[PDB]
Parts: sequence; C-alpha cells; structure tokens
Amino acid sequence: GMTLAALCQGVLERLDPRQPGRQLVALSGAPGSGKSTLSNPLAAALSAQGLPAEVVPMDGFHLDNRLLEPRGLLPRKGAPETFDFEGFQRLCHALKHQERVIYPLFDRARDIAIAGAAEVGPECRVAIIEGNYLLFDAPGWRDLTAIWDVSIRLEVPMADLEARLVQRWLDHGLNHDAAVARAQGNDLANARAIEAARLPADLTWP
Repeated sequence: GMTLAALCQGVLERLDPRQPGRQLVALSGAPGSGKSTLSNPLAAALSAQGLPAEVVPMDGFHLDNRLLEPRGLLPRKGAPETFDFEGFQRLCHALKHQERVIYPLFDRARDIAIAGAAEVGPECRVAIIEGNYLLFDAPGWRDLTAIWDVSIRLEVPMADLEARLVQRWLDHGLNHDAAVARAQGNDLANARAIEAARLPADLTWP
C-alpha cells in the first residue's frame, strides 16, 4: 500500500539535512524477504533526489565456518549468534563519521565472507544498511535501533517467506522434499525468531 516513490519521500522527510556526517537507514527483513530488491531501488531513488545512497549488507559479518563448527553452530548459520555482532556494530559506528570505510561482502556460492571487498566512500551521504536483525529485540542487537536515523521493516507473511525459501533451495538443485526440510529448518526458525522479537520501525513496507 506504499509506492517506492512514497518510501523514498518518507525517508527524505525523516532525515535531517543539518546533521553532521553520514546518515544511516536500516532496512530489516527476514530470510526470503527479498530485501535487496527493495534497498537498491530505494538507494537509487534517494540518489536521484540529491542524496547519494548506497546499500551496505550485514551478511559480510557472518562468522567463518571454521569458527562456527567447534561451537556447534554450523547447522544454524544465519542465526544471530552466528554473526560478528561487535564487528558489525563497530562498522555502523564508523560509517557515521569516517569518510571512507572498508567492509566485507558475503560470497554465497563459496559460503565465506570476504574481507576488504567493499568501500563506502566520502561521496556517500546515506548508507542503507540491510539485514535480518536490524530491529531485533535481543541483547546487543536491540542497541542498534539507537544508531539508525530512519528505519524500515520489510513485512512479508510467513507463508510467503516459506514458499520463497523452498524455491531458493529448489534452485540450488535440491528436490522438493529436501528443499522444504532445509527451509523449515534454519531459515524459517530465524524468520520466526525475528517475528517474535520485533522492535518498532519508522516505516513499514509494504
């Protein structure tokens, strides 16, 4: 019930042109929410209105499997406790007042996070930070809401998330039974934890 145009305008109205440094806009979804398909056009819309914006994903902050494994966390990769929270938090802080900030990008195919893979530069006025746990009512995570200048929740029904996740796994070459089991495991449990621990957003799409 909201157009991208109205989303862009709503973000702009809520930002403060007089505010020193870089502004942060959070877009929080769940696994399967397709959040990157919203954040990127939003970045482009804002840039077109004279606010150069870029999308900064949180995925680069996954711990490596070599850490997760001995901790018994490997089967839950994607869960909040499988992220470098303190490192992500440090990035969010750096983005406000550092001119130039290097950060990691997650390589899905290789199932690793690559350090030194991306940079937010001084020309960027707004960072749209996208992730699953940006409005998440848990220790540490809940403190992030204080950092955001504007926050957006991407709201997708659980049923829709599931279907999208199964397709994901089907694409990966899993058969249907397997794809369902895989999705119903981790991803959907995370989606559920997210729904169970919602912090309020400035704006909700759609």
